[PDB]
Amino acid sequence: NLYFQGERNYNKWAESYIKYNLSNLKIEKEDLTIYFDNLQVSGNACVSIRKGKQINSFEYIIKFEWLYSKKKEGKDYFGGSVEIPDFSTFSLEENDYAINIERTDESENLRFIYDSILKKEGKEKIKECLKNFQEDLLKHDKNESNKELKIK
Amino acid sequence: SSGRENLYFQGERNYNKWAESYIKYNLSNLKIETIYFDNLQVSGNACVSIRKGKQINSFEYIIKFEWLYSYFGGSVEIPDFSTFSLEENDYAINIEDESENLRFIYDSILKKEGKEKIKECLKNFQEDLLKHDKNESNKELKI
Repeated sequence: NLYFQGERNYNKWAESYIKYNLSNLKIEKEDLTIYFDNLQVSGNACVSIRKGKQINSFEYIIKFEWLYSKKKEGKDYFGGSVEIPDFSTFSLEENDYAINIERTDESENLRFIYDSILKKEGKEKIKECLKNFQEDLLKHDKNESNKELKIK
Repeated sequence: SSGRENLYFQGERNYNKWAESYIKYNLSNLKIETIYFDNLQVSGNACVSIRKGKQINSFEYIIKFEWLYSYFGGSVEIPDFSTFSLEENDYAINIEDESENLRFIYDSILKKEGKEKIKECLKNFQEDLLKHDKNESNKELKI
């Protein structure tokens, strides 16, 4: 009945958005670039219209990997995993969701990268990357409205 | 029915003038060669909407006219020219006259060839309605 009442499922769009944004996110330092790959995005996204207003609900687990380039030396390395277990309408509003970052091994190089860049700035930049999700979801929803009711 | 449709629905476009003019113009210009058609009355409604991502149409018409051979020959009615009539072109046409002249022509021409020609004339009505509505939208795209 929700579909007949105008709710639309945007899981494919949301998966694509989250993948695109994080796979293009680069954290640029003096001698290092942090980047991301291998994005699993699992969950749901939908919007309906109630009395002229968009009502949205989304929730995602985003699990991916982080890597780094020794910028001045032209070598890329695997770093570890990143898990955002609860990226949702509720957790986005307060921008307070967890980002759990792990290192692939116990080496000194990765500890330095994690401590110096990832644990604070890296998390900050990931959140900045994702912060417009709800606004972009709503714009996507508007074009679905166009597709169904305005395009001949 | 949904909040989405209530906000964004662009309305039920009415094409009464276009539909009446199309039926009238096409039937008035139809000859069987000589049998002609005159005195056209076209009564009804036609509409096109965009819903569910597609053009949706409906129409419902009575069409009345007279036929002449050249002399007044009589009258014709198409009682129900409607939305799904042109899928199979299997709507009724009533053709009506007591002389032997009018009888033979009715039996030898109007009954089969007359009705086939009338139906052929009108068979593209729905397709042409949809194309008219599309070009009515197109009108706004280069302005």
